[PDB]
Amino acid sequence: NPFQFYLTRVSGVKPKYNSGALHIKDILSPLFGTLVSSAQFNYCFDVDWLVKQYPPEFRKKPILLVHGDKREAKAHLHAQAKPYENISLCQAKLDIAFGTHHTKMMLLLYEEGLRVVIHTSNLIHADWHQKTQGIWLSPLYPRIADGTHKSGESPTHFKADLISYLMAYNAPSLKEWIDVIHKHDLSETNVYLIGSTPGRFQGSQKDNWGHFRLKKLLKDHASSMPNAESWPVVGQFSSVGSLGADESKWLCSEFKESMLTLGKESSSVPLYLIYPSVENVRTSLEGYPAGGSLPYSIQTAEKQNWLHSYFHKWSAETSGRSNAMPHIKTYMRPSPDFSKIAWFLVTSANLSKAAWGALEKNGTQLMIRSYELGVLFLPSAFGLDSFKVKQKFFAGPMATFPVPYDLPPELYGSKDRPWIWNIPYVKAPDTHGNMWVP
Ligand SMILES: O=C(O)c1ccc(Nc2c(-c3ccccc3O)nc3cnccn23)cc1C(=O)O
Repeated sequence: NPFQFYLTRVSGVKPKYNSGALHIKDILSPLFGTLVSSAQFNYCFDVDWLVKQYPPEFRKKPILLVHGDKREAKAHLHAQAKPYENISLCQAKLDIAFGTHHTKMMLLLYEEGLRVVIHTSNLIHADWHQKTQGIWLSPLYPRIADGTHKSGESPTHFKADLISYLMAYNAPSLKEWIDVIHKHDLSETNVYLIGSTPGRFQGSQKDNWGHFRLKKLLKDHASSMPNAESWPVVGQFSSVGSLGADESKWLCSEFKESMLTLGKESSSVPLYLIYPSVENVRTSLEGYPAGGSLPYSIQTAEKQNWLHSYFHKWSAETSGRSNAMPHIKTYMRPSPDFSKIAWFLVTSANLSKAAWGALEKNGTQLMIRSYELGVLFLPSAFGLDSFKVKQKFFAGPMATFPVPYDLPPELYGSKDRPWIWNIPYVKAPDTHGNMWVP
């Protein structure tokens, strides 16, 4: 495979389903590089746990935690890290109300080079235990020789785009990492970066972030095919924001419109949304506590019952993970028979205006509340016109893309309900014998 797309290890599935999966201990192993320092971008951290995931010989190397916590949450994180003198912290500014620093990324500086890891897991035990999570591993980027002047840039512009993402923080600890990235050769990168940063973007900047960034890349680097209107859009996520009183407000007017873009020329496109039902969660490896990581509140849900007619169950027989609840987020464009895909995106961004952006100011300004980061796989970046879908995720013409859940997605049954995390479920017990009482 050229894609370097991995799932995290799941405790409790047969070895066959973990063969090519990665635990965080695998990612940080000396086999991947001799660690000099690291930056851990994330939402939630268990610092004691995190340090134990580094190899013993690397546990005193400098670590930067990039987070968005404020006030007492910020104080708690500093208290977690204070026992570790090698750990520094960077508070990402969140100057727009109700924003989150969701981005999950590792910058790993080695003696041998630099690696970038963009993934979907929080840095806590439960996120790497029994969940379906996604990982993209960059190649080992070599250092550019002192005195040599070359861009180190890839055909996908990844090096400049990653620096641009980091520059948006306006943070001194991250300017240090920008300077590290400048000194390395990222030309082998074959994915496109898709980030969200908080702000209000107009004019040139409109295309830099969020769903307008995705749209711009699909216009510039994908081709429209005949019968493109029959190629569905699939979105798959672990949390749902307030989308409005009907699908015209945002979901099918600007979000779907960006997602269905192909090529440079000017909808009945089917939209499948994958989100765990109550039954998915109940029968999961974790049981109802998996629902603590599927934050969809009843206050949000009751305002948009129309949305749930788009919901499809989580099913992942292809990767042995139907009972490993998803915290990965993915978006993709399959063919009408789901045998090919026009592109695939793995990201931290959930189905929310905060993550993807919402147009303001009579369509002239894209407002984003949160930090998000993902990578986009485009056939053109691999010399292909489409990706064939890999039949079994861990099975074995390595130019087939490993989609980690089953296609076609299966619609909710009439008795199914979306997982809503702050109401009780006391009618049937979970895999550990318990009910759910918030
Ligand atoms: O991706 C995801 O599914 C995800 C979703 C939400 C999230 N944070 C969060 C929480 C929250 C509070 C306490 C325990 C868990 C929680 O989720 N409450 C809110 C309210 N509004 C915005 C964000 N909120 C973080 C992530 C993530 O994993 O980064």
